[PDB]
Amino acid sequence: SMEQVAMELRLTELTRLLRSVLDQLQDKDPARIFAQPVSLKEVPDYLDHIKHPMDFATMRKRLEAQGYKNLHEFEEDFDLIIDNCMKYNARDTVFYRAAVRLRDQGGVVLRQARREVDSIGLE
Ligand SMILES: CN1C(=O)CCc2cc(N)ccc21
Repeated sequence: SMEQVAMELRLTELTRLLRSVLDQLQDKDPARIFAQPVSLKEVPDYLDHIKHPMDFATMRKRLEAQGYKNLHEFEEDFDLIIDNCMKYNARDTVFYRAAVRLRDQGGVVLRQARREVDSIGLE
């Protein structure tokens, strides 16, 4: 149907915008601390602490499969990256502090992204 194609175009456009957002957020992690999943080989107790791991590579996989239906779902995953890190690591660590900086700087990006998603009407 034509309506289905139109919806898929909207999702494709949302995916394009989120790809831009993802690139901007990842730039606020210059250390690449959040680039990949935490290694369960190197950190074997991680899943005892963190029930829903997340990282930028995993987000990118879901994004390219057009697996984010709206901005809220995307933000949920970004918040997992930050929140997981701030629980597993103590305040006085390079990991926790990287998460705080990513949260603070990323908030600016996500604030305007919400306006753009609403404005263009991608949901
Ligand atoms: C994000 N993160 C942690 O939360 C602590 C465990 C860890 C190890 C390595 N190698 C990179 C990142 C992390």
